[PDB]
Amino acid sequence: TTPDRVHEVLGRSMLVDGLDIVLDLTRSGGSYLVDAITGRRYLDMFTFVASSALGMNPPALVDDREFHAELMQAALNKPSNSDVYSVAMARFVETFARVLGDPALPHLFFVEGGALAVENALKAAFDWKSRHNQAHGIDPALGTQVLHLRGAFHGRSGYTLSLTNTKPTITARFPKFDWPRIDAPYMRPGLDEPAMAALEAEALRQARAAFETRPHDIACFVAEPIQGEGGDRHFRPEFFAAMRELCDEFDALLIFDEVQTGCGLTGTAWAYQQLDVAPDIVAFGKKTQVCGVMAGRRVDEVADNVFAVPSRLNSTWGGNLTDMVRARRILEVIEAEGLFERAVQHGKYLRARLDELAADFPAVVLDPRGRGLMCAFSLPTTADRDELIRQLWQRAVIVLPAGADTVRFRPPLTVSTAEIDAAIAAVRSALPVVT
Amino acid sequence: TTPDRVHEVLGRSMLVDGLDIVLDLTRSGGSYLVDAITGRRYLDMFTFVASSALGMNPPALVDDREFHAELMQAALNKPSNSDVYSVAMARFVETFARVLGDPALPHLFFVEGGALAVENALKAAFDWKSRHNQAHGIDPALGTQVLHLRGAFHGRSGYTLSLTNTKPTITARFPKFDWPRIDAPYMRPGLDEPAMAALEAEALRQARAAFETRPHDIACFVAEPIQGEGGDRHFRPEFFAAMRELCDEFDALLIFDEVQTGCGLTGTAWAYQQLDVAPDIVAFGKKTQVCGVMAGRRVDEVADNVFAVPSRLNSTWGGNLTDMVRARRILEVIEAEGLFERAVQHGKYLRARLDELAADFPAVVLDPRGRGLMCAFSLPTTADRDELIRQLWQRAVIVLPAGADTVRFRPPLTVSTAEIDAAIAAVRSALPVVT
Ligand SMILES: *Cc1c(COP(=O)(O)O)cnc(C)c1O
Ligand SMILES: *Cc1c(COP(=O)(O)O)cnc(C)c1O
Repeated sequence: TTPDRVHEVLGRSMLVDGLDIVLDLTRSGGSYLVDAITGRRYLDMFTFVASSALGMNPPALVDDREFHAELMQAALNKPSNSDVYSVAMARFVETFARVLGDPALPHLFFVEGGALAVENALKAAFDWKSRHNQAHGIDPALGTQVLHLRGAFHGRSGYTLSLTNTKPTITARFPKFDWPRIDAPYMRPGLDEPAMAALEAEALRQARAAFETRPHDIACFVAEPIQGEGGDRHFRPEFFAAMRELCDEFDALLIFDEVQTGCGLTGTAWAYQQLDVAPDIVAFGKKTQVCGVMAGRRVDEVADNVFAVPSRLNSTWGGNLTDMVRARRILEVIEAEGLFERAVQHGKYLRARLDELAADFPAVVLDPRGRGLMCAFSLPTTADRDELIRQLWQRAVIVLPAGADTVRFRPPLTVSTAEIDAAIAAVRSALPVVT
Repeated sequence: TTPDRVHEVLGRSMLVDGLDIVLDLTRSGGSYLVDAITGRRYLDMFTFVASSALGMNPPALVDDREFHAELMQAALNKPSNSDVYSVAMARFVETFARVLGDPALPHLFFVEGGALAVENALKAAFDWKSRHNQAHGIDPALGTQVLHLRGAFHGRSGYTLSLTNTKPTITARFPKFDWPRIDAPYMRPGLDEPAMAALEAEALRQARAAFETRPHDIACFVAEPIQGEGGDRHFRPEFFAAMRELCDEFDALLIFDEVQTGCGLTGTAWAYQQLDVAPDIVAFGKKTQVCGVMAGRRVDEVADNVFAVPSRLNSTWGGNLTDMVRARRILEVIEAEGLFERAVQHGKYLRARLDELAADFPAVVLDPRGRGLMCAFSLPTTADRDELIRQLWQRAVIVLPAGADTVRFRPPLTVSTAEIDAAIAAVRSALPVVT
């Protein structure tokens, strides 16, 4: 079948609501997607929903003939890594630990899919709480609830549907656990230190109330360090530091969902490293290709936890071996080329341009914000936001919406300042048209 | 790192409870795994937990230089197939529909992981029931329960943990929905037609009672056509035909979990094709590499079902593109070489040898059984079963346990009769030692 027949062929079997283009797998590269139908190049600030660290066909991978052989060996088959170990697997695991590891979180577990990474973090917590309860004369049937935020997105699986609360479309008509949900005290424009502190105190009150009215039954608090799908909502470190203390007071684990923030986007391996809060468990995915959890801190206080006892966590494959081999090469590039530091510097650049945009269009470009390359701004109404996205598409720039009124930038870690300038130039061209 | 250091490297980060070997990715082939440490060849009746249709490094894939180029193009990157379409993707989808498709089940949806394939089938059903309820003046809050079997294994995710009930280790201390569970009327040795009919009638009574006491609230019945992890338990077609009628009487969907039975193992594309029962939805995975659902029949009666309305089902990647390209080549081999028919004929061979074994060891080899290459027998006690597996391992034959006392065979579709003879020869050698 031919590029111009792709949408037709797929439309016989599936709902085809994606992009108008057909991806050219060979000619795409770096910060550009190529439409196989026209040959038009599209500037990529979307990166497969932030799941591509280096963009398409990175030179370091494409030109590495030794790596080609290793990738081909992995790609021909699909072993169950749960049961059957390989050198390819071990090299990925040791490089993951070296580049992204945290000495407090030594337990690694891999799985296909970001929602399942979050679920395995939850399962670790439910088990830990029940066993901790038991060891202290509390009923082991207690420890089954998850404290979480309004505006959270943690995935579309059985447990994470009880947590995710962004668009009603995602969760409607699906059975859910009644788990406690608190307000998200995110930073907003024109709130001073004491105004922020008061917003945080209210969420903290709600959190405490949940712990006190469901005694011994809350296993964990889970959060995104920056809420992505909910609208690039950033939180002060003070808020998470307070939650860290409150979790310890009630013997509950703190879990960060770094599926979107992780692997260098904010300028450090993990966003939590910049907030100075130590989680007990971190769920990761997207840019890591293989998904999973890192666990430690208080997890180790329960000797028969899910990382110590066989068959408590599992899947058939234990992650995709091809993804492991690709991720390990990507991690080596990140380490070798200092890409976390590049994210810091280019992230400062992108943010400075967004501040400039806000200065030039004060009633239109609202709340420019970001940490590293994870940047966004908002529009007055959702109609303006939707129109801006259409205008950018017409100009061959791909960006994603978030929430009711946000436009988010998700460039690759390898983005150049000229590429950022081109994205900003397109936004400047489009804005007078939307107003 | 070196083959002899693999277990050491992994043991720093993970629980290492898998096989003693290190898989040689290059030298393994067909029905043999090669240990990279010793060079010892292992006869493979395990196939990555039945997830390998052709075994390792099939010649048709390894020798196909055009396919190498296509696989490499897919393997270098990992697009979000949910949003971004490719020729590689469309070719997989059209070949999937051609080789495994059912004209009554035209809606296809793909995802990474077998538990999530089952979950998306459940989500389709919950949505369908709620919308069907609504369209008939019933409260749309109703339609949230799943009728299922004792001994079922449907995965380890948030919804499937409420269904799976084999070993307590899998489900203990994890929150669950209270969903109705009925006895499984599987075939057992020394039960005649009327004895079987009476067992089935009792499960059918329990099913009816569930529908009557939870009115409008059961969205679906889900079953494995042959229960795998629970012990290779086979059901008469009569039982599923009765369940099909009862589902229609109470406006509930029938879903088969073919993750283990599917893609030719029983001798047809799907096990349900041999039971003459039409499901509304089928979940697939393992051998298909990419997982997902096929849906149709009554699903289409609700016009705004989950396959017709954007954003009701989703994941970031929409399945792994590398898996799609590999699966499409595997499907082409199956079709070209008549592998379903080969499974029928070699399955008859394997079963005949197991009958012979039962004749020679009547108090030890119990209940030889199978459909196609999906075959098993049981031992008197779990200690005998565990010992037989150890004895086979010592003889370089890999098989899997199931349930309390079952040994299961999961050979590749390409297994030869000489390879089956070698497996049977090892069982014959080991048996006197276990007795
Ligand atoms: C991407 C996303 C997930 C879900 O990951 P999938 O691979 O789509 O299931 C979970 N949490 C966050 C914060 C996400 O961005
Ligand atoms: C393999 C299995 C699953 C779970 O699939 P995973 O990929 O391990 O999540 C679901 N149902 C059945 C019948 C299975 O055999």
